[PDB]
Amino acid sequence: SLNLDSIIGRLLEVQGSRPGKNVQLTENEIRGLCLKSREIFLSQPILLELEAPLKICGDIHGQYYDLLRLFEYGGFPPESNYLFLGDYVDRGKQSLETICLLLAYKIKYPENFFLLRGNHECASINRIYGFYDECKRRYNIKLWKTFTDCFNCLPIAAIVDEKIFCCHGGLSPDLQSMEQIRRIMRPTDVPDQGLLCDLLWSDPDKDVQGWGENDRGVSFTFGAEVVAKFLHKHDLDLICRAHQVVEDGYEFFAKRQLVTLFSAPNYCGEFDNAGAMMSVDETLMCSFQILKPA
Ligand SMILES: CO[C@@H]([C@H](O)CC(=O)[C@@H](C)[C@@H](O)CC[C@@H](C)[C@@H]1O[C@]2(CC[C@@H](C)[C@H](CC[C@H](C)C(C)=O)O2)CC[C@@H]1C)[C@H](OC(=O)C[C@@H](O)/C(C(=O)O)=C(\C)C(=O)O)C(C)C
Ligand SMILES: [Cl-]
Ligand SMILES: [Mn+2]
Ligand SMILES: [Mn+2]
Ligand code: NA
Repeated sequence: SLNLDSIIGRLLEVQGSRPGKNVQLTENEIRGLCLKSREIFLSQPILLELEAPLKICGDIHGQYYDLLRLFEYGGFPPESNYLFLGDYVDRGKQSLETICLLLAYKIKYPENFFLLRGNHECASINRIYGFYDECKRRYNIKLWKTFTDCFNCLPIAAIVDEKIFCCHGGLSPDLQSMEQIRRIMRPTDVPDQGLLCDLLWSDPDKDVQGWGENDRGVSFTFGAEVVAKFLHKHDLDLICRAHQVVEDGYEFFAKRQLVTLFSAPNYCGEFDNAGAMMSVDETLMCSFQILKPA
């Protein structure tokens, strides 16, 4: 019923247009993308087990033309495998185009293209920070709820070749075993506290020893020894996460045991940050492709 290639073609047609040109799919098409992608997300584990090589991207926040640039630089799917770390919607001008292209690629290439849940893939949050408004304006609120129902099924973490632990936010003081992640049932909203919350919301902090209060009003901060201890315990080499705007598009932490990726340059039109995508080669060596600030 869904003609994905037509949908993808229309989404990609605006490459080279005046940045800001909309792609307006039909309501029925977007419903289809939500429903089919939801089924795929539920059919795959909540803790993904992935293989290198792959490209890893952080926050997009509706910067659709920047998403197109990342694909231009990195290779359009399936030329490279992709893992996105969440925060597809809110803040930017073109969340709808952003999420529809991502969902279309998930349906087309479900074993080579992966999306994790960010703290913005949550009705409570995207009600406030732009996506609800974008949906109401360009479609209707019933379609917004369709998006929500899909977001509630996204996986929440990935491990690349048993060595790179990936999530949107960060560690949790409740995370003792990986089985705890695997046990989480879907669909689910993001709770106000606990493991799932923390994976989507926590931040590393150079000035915290152990676990600290998070100025976001949700979850915690964690220090370098929390990272060191976690990697040692679980025989991991790297934590890869997103969630925080960083000036270079990527930023290492805890003697390079953690990296933050943020893929939306000139974030919100308010920052002068680069956006970065991390290229992980066959041996897990990391390099970067970067959208420099304007
Ligand atoms: C100013 O506060 C920070 C951010 O700008 C804004 C945020 O982090 C917000 C998303 C966050 O504070 C909103 C939380 C708020 C909705 C919550 O609201 C409550 C009440 C309403 C309820 C529906 C909600 C449910 C929370 C629960 C976890 C769910 C279901 O999501 O809980 C209570 C607890 C909490 C205050 C700021 O963070 C940054 O600057 C990082 C940057 O990357 C960023 C970002 O949001 O990540 C920016 C610049 C941005 O876009 O604001 C940092 C200095 C602490
Ligand atoms: Cl610490
Ligand atoms: Mn986030
Ligand atoms: Mn974000
Ligand atoms: Na791909």
